[PDB]
Amino acid sequence: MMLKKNDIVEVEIVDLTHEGAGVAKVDGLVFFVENALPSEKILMRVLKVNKKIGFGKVEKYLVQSPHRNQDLDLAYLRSGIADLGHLSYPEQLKFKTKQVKDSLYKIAGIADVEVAETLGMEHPVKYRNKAQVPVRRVNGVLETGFFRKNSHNLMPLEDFFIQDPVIDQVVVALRDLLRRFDLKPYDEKEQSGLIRNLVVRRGHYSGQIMVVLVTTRPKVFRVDQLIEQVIKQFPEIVSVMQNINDQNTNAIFGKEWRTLYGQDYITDQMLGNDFQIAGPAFYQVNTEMAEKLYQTAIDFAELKKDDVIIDAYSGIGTIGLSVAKHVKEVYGVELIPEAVENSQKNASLNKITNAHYVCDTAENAMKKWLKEGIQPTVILVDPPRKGLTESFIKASAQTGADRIAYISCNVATMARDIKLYQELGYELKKVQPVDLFPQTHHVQTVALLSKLD
RNA sequence: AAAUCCU
Ligand SMILES: Nc1ncnc2c1ncn2[C@@H]1O[C@H](CSCC[C@H](N)C(=O)O)[C@@H](O)[C@H]1O
Repeated sequence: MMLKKNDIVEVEIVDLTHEGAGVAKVDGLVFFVENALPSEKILMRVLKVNKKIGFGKVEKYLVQSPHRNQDLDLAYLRSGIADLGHLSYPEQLKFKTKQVKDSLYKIAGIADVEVAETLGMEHPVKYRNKAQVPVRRVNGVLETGFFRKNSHNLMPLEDFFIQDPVIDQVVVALRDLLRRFDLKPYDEKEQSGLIRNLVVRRGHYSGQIMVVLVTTRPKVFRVDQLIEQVIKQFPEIVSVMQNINDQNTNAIFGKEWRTLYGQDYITDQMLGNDFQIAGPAFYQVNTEMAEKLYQTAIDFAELKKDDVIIDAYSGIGTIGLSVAKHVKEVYGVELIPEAVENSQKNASLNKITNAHYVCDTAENAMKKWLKEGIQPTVILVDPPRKGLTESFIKASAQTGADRIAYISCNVATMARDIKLYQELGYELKKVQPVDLFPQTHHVQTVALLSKLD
């Protein structure tokens, strides 16, 4: 047969993609059906027929999965912020464990290495310490909410499910004040309006709140009066920042940062020590599981008093300063000035005078450290989704480091980079996934690579 | 490809 647009066909889902979309096969075409779990009988409406693949919609459910979550509140967030909410939490952990095993095989050619089960939350809800929230006009009303997948169409929402309840109350309180003061929301198509987004970071243990008003222009009309109101409702707001982003882009922040009130940072704890976090600086969104993520990497590293650690992709120096008292030297690198400046202050704040940072790209610092004659025994790395470059992997091999711990939020690039480490004499010993992002497709992973000879 | 969604 020859399928085409708006044809209803009975199919069976036999797999999930890494992003969470159901996979079905009909006449040599791999169809990707949204909101469809494995072993489900459905009438699939064909959306777009392609050369080798296809795309579909569930027109009717004939048989649903035993592992389906019927929660109506999570179903609203499926095409968006909680794209594995419709799968039950035990199976999310099995799914993410499978993704690490499948990716290490398909990319790296590895089938005989320990990938233990994913360490999940006891209560997998209300976890995010940061929350980026766009502001838009919906039916002539200023609304805070979330975009649907593959769009900038704002779905208004108050209860975010996966975010801190206090952050939800702050963004709802900010929404009301933007309505009250009559500040115009940013229209993306028209290129009109002031208030683009709202970023609200809140410490997991401390509870100290930052607010960032992302805007098109520098001038915000009656902002000091608007700031004065949120302090009465939420005294824990130690800082209110302003970011200016005049360009038309999917990216949130522009260049110019300003301090409208109080500090230019919040303070929050991880493990024993305290850490100052700036607005543009990175902070692990799930502090509870990030502590378990670090403690896995720290135990995997098998640290000694005479070890020399490299914490590449430092951020605010959470991993490095957590182990600096238990080792001889700690060397870190971080591209963003605001993050590495926190990192230096965090070392001083916790009486750590052996944490030596540099502001550069990771590959550049490794070339310098290799040239100037540093002798690192352990290499801890925690890059973004894109992962490591070939320069860094080759340079880090030439240092003659005993162990390398790879923390990642994208197994695809991790499996690619591990494949190159195997070519330069580093065997992959252990792997341990940790669920930093419940109710979503994203998988955090730690991986001990140990050297031969 | 840049951060939970944010083509
Ligand atoms: N080429 C590069 N070299 C070094 N750092 C980079 C980089 N590209 C991005 N980064 C930075 O690396 C950081 C990754 S997140 C840092 C994780 C941190 N150690 C923690 O666990 O808290 C970000 O702050 C990002 O700005």
